[PDB]
Amino acid sequence: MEISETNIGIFYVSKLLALAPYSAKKNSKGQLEITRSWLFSIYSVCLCLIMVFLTYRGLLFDANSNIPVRMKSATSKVVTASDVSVVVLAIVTGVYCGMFGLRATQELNTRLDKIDSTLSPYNNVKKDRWRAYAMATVSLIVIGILLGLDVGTWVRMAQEMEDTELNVQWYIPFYSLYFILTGLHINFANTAYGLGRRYKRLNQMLRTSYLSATKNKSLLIRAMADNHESLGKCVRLLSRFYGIAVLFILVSCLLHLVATAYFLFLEMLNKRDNGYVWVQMLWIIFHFLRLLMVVEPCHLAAREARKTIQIVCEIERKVFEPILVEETKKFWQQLLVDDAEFSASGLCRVNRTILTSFASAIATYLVILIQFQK
Amino acid sequence: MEISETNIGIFYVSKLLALAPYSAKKNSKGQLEITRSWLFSIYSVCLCLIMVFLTYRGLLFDANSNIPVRMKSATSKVVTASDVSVVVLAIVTGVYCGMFGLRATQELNTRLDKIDSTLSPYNNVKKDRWRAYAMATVSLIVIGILLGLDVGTWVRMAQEMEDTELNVQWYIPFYSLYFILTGLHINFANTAYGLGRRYKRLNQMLRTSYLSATKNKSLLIRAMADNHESLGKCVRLLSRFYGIAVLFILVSCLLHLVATAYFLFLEMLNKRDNGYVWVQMLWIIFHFLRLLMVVEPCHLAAREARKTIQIVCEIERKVFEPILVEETKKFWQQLLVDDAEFSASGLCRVNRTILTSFASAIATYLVILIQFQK
Amino acid sequence: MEISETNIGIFYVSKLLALAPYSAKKNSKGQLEITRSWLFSIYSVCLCLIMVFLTYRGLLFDANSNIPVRMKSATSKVVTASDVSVVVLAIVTGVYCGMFGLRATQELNTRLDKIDSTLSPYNNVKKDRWRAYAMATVSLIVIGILLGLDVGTWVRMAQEMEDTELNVQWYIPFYSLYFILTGLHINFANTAYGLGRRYKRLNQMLRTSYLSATKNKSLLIRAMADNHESLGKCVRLLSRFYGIAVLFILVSCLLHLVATAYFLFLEMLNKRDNGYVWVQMLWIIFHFLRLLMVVEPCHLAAREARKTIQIVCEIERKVFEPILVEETKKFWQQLLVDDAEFSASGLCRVNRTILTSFASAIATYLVILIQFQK
Amino acid sequence: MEISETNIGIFYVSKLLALAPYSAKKNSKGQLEITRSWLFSIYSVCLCLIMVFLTYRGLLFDANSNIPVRMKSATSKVVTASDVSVVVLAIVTGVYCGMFGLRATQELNTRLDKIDSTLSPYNNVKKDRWRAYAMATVSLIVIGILLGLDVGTWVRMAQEMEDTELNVQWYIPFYSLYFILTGLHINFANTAYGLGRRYKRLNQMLRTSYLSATKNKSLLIRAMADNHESLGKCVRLLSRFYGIAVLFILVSCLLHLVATAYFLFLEMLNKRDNGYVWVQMLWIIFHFLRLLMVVEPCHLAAREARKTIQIVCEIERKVFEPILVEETKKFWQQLLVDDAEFSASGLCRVNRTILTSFASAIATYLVILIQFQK
Repeated sequence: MEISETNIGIFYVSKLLALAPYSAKKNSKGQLEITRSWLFSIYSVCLCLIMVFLTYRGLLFDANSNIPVRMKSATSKVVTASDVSVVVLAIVTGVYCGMFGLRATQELNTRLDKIDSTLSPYNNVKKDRWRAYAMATVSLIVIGILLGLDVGTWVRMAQEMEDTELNVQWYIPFYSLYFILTGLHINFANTAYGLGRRYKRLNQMLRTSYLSATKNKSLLIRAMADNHESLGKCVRLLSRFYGIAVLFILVSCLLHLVATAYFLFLEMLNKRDNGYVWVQMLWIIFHFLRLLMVVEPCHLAAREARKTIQIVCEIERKVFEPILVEETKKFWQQLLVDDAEFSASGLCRVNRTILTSFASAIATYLVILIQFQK
Repeated sequence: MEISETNIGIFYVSKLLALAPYSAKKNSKGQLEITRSWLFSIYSVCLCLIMVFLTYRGLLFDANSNIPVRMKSATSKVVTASDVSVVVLAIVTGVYCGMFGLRATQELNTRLDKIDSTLSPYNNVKKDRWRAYAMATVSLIVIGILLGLDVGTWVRMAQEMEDTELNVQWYIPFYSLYFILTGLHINFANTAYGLGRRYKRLNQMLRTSYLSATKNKSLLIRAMADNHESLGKCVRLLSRFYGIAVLFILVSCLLHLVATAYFLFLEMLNKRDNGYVWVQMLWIIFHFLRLLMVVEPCHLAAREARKTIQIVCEIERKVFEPILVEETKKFWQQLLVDDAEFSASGLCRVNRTILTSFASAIATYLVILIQFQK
Repeated sequence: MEISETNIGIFYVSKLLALAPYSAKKNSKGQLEITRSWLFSIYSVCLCLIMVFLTYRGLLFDANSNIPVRMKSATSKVVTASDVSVVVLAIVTGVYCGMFGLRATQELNTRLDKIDSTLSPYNNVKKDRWRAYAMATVSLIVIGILLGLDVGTWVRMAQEMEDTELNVQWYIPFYSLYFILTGLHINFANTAYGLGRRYKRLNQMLRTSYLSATKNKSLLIRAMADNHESLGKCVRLLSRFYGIAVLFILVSCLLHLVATAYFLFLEMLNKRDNGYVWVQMLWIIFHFLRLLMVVEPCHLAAREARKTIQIVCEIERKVFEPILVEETKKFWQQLLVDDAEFSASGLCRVNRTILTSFASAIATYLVILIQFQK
Repeated sequence: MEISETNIGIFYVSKLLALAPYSAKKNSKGQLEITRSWLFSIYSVCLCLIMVFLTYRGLLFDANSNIPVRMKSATSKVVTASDVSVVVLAIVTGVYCGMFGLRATQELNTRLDKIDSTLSPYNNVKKDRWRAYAMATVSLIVIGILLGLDVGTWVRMAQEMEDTELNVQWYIPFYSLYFILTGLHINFANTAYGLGRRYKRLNQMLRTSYLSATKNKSLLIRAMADNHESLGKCVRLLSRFYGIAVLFILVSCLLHLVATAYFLFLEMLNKRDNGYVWVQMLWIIFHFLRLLMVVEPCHLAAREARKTIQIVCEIERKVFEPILVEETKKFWQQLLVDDAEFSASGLCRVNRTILTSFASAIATYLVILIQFQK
């Protein structure tokens, strides 16, 4: 993942949420270096293990209690256990990916520094820092308000329907796991959006340099080809770093969307208190936004990477210089055999098409379920 | 979208249906220009908002009425609300796409003028105008008769089963929204069919120029390559202009097809009045024709664009001139890395394959639903 | 479709089954020519219309009879009507494709003659004639015995459970339509297998000419490239000729497989007479064999066409002659941008993958249906 | 399949499990040769036929017994018969593939020897032998303990719920068929992993030779291209050898996963003895491990084969030698048109994506089934 000064605070968040057991330090001549932090690695492992144990322990006491409010019937038990276990699995996979991703992180950061060295005019450090910090703050604030509203509505329903603080305490670890999941989403989205921005800047450089002395252009094209290859390598590195984590995040999004939609439709049919309906609608919106935060950056990066070949062809059709058109032909040959789609550890390609697939499931699972009640 | 004299009347229809908030005016030396029309933009926004509010208000009064004829039971309420809301969503998305699509429209029209300047022998202005006007008139006439028949059968059923004009008045806005949807279909089909026709004309020029003095052919091949690239850019521009609108139109087609088929099968099982059966069959035919009007032009354009590479290869195998065969090799290289499939904002590729997918859903959703009644 | 002497009898069968309204006649200097036969065209149209009317009339009298044996309950009526109508639709589509496919047939036959002129050593006229006639005879014999067994078991069940010859007479037209469908399958399989055989012969020529004086090889490679392009054009011509017919044939295969499997499982659960079980098993085998007869030739042709590029690359790596390696490079360039997959009028690609898709449906439709009985 | 000294013992296992009716013998000057073993071929055919007959006979006596413990109800009969028949089908297909795969085996082994002759520095004979023998021993030990545990829990349940040794004897042949299936998995995994290892070694050679006198490098690149083509041919040979067997193995994995998950959920709902729950969980883990053992090697080989083009491009961008860059261009041209994905006899491509598809089924089949109980 990306560790840059412009979004250094992001890294700190990832370090505080048991997802970045690393330490970043400038050396003498610039050059931030990322090394393993044994203290923070131990802290992250212990925190993840303790929190998973705590949430499962709370679930087990809720099931083995003389008055349950969320376990209750067998189907409710199964749904709640599946949801909690899916979140737990996503959290554990993210912590594991951050645990053994030191070498990939250093390689990606070195490649990103090398790439950003060339694209000096298009840096926009202030704008990128502002956007990244705004995204992180917005996501954290939204998840905080949503967790507060959920706990408030749950305590309200348990109070109207008397020994509820114990259940709330048992269920707090689930909410902290949701916080960690939000942090994981923030980290992955930041890295993928950085890759997409660098691809867009490369395309803009290629467009400006030729649509709007020959040796400067020759090594410019050479550096552009090198940067495109390095960006492809960075995409592959991010895939290796976060593939299984993103796969389990997508599984979590699908499961939560289906379960929340089914519960919302059932509650609307039963015509119960509207506050739970608003809470469920907010949860649906949050899950859809999570799915978008995962899918959109990968699709944007893949689309921006594939456009470079058209600009290269247009450049080729507007060159009367032989060594530089030879370099352009080499660039076109390199781009023809190239991929930049983020792969969830090979199981699927992460782009907007995933959304369609999810719909094709979310509808089907609903059609079997929604009308089975009646 | 396309704004040309040959189908200028089409644009007027799109302007009258709150879908084209633009003004087209010739300047001095030919050259139609498209500019933003503030009056018509405000009119379109106000009309869309007022009509959506009116149809939802009619639905809400129908639900909160002492005698409902379309809301009634909970499942009927859900089906009717989903259908109306889907049409509303498609209408709103189309109006939004036309609202903020000024720059794309001007770019597409300038590119189309540049392309059509080269293909002077193959213009067929009278034929294209006749076909476009016939398509628009046929679609409007069909939707008018269908809406009249639907309102007639609904008023007949409500009269035989007494205070019905109020419900008809409440439901008129739904029919006007259907009119706007038909206009949106007409506009998109016109643009996509124009792109397909231009691709076919380019292919015919390439076939005729070589299957049936060398510098004329050299710049002819250069202009053909430029026109093919510009047509690809126009396809991408149309995708950017109408992607989300086409996606929601496809969702509308699928939902309406499934709902109408289910209702028709249920009515046939109940063996009720046959007039409603004929009305439902007409609605099914109309929805299928809408789906075809969306899918067929995109598939035709994609197929016609992909054929150019075969003609280019055949030309390459029949050339003994070195600079022009070099140009032909450049054309082949450009065509090899090229796409022209219309994408519904990246979620799916719009071609005839979509039909198959729809069947794979329409059957499944029916199998779960049709036999669940018995 | 293919009209050659080696399988001329096949054409006669297609002429007798209202599928080939053409007349083939040698001219003076060899050169069979295919022309429109007005008498046979009128005969085919009248026979198809009369037979469709007869089968639907028999179905309608069976439904409106005081004792039905196949209509009976509403679900049985729906299943029988859907099956009969699907067969009718496939028959009508095949007759329509043969009705307006004169120009495609002549073009395909001329291209096939031109191709076969080059591949003189690999002709095997006796072997191809024997195989084609054996396939046609086997298919006709199998369908005859299956229809006889089905009518025998139906008359036996109606006799044990008395005025049955009337129902048998009403249902005979369905069996004649099955005969026409078998003829359509034979025709399509013959054409596709001929295309695949020609592709294989081209590949064998390419392998033998180089793995086992230079101008002979140069024009040999030129003729091989021309023949490959012509074979691709022939595949596209067959697609244009039989796309919608093959699509409806595949729909028929899927529907019949699902319905027969469901009926067989229901009968086995009810533990009724075993003779109907054997008849249903034979029908399942026949439907699977029909699906294979449609899918396998297209997949074989597509696989054999795609292999040529590997042989061309191997030839390129073993050539020290400059004009002929230039020709080989042109051949490789032509093969790189090329497709030969049979497309069912653009809706789907016909290959073995279709089988998988069918399973993914046949299982699902069964899971919803088989366990719904219990 | 692969017959090498490093894993010669593996072959012996495949010979003892009626899957490798061959005999491997060194000739005078090295060069192991594989010939048909008539004695072992007859033994394999007889053993497979006798074992299939024995397991079906045991099933039939269990069904026609005055006290059944696994047939019982109709749905239990159907599930057990389908599972046993699926295992039988996989076993028969594997034995048939090994029966008529002599020529493919010799061709693959000769090609593998030719390839391994070039990659002399990267041999790791001890490591490969250790890994292969460890994999075989681990798989056999796991299946042995699982079969023992299953028979123990079945005899325990039948004893607590008395004439059980007869049923255990009737069901032993099913367990021996499971042993044969495990052997088939071991053989296929060994061959595919060998292909993947050779691809990885080729990539490592290409990386080392250039990232870290010119004629040596020229014939080195030539030999690398030859080895890559031969590895592709070996992948195609393995596909031809084991396609239908792998397809039926995948069908077996899907069916067993779905059935075991459904039975486990039903048992957990019924809250019966936990020992059967642990046994079912172990069976689920084993089926998932089988599916991984089939899918992972093919995906790894396909991924390692596709990476060579990037290394070739990087080499091309770092060469100032004209004949060798010409050879590199030829290598790039060969790699551009090339595939190495294992195909299950054309029906599907075997990679990690299959897993996703399986989930998309396993969920759906469960959603229809799991909640239908309640």
